[PDB]
Amino acid sequence: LRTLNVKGQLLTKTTMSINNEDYYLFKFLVNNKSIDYYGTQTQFFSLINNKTYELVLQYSRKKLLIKSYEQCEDMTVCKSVTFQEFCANEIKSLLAKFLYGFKIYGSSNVYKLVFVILLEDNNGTINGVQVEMMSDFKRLSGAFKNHVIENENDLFDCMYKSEEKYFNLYRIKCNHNANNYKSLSLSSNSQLERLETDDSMFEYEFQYDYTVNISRSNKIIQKHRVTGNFTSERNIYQNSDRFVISYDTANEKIKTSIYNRMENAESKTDYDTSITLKDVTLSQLNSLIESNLVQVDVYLVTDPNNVKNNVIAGITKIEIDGTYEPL
DNA sequence: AAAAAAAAAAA
Repeated sequence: LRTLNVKGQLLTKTTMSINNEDYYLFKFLVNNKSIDYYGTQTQFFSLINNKTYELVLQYSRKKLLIKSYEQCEDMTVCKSVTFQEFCANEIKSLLAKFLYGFKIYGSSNVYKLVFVILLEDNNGTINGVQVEMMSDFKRLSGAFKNHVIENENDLFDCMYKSEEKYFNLYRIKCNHNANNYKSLSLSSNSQLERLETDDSMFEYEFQYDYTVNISRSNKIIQKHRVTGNFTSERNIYQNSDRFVISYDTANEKIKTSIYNRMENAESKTDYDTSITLKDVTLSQLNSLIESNLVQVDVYLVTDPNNVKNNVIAGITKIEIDGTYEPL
């Protein structure tokens, strides 16, 4: 059959079993595009992650296949980013400081990661800003280079031991919505590499101090270790339906809300059951905190000026076994 | 069929 000659960097290898047949597929980075190819078990085992290859491909059974490969060999990340590079929705490689990582409250699959980057005004000044990057479990598992994320506990463990550490963000997409909200996005070929600096880059720590979160409007995200009197009531108002929450961080009493809205494709019975399970699990949280059975972190969308529209972005339970439960 | 921030409610 006809053969295709390509060259590209491997990103991940996956095994999917469907209708009692196993398929080994490799995600390769060719010309800054993620292309999925098929292969055999020898391909699955011999090929290594994050390495370029010279591949020959045969088009068999309506599927591009890998026949032979040659292990070849081959980056620079921008230390900043401009407003216009966010406006154009460009694709960049940044140097960011990881801050927090949590599972969006009430979301089954999506996670949110908080970074500190250097934005640049048209005035030509670089300010360390706080940015949010949402993703799913699959992309987040396949994005951390040199880290094997199998289940959710591994993802949270990587998140917690990557906290306040520097990351090269390869081929991330700089979103910009209709309103002036700028976020980060994780594409198929996007990768996240942890530097393990050992504070080798410390003179720049002054630059990585934030006062504005550019993915939100005059709000930031802050992480609190609940040490005291957690409390959560539920209030169904005429329109809204929110958990009114108070708790006690080592510094401040905090008041907050978790707003509940029914999804379009969500039956009222399923929504009501899910919300009552959320309420039951929140009303048991203070009992677990007091008895030293869990340690709770709350990631909070706080307004630095007026604390009257606080919202809990996420909650994470660290259990005494070491397991992480994303409340 | 965008999605995601912002939303004290209720007189």
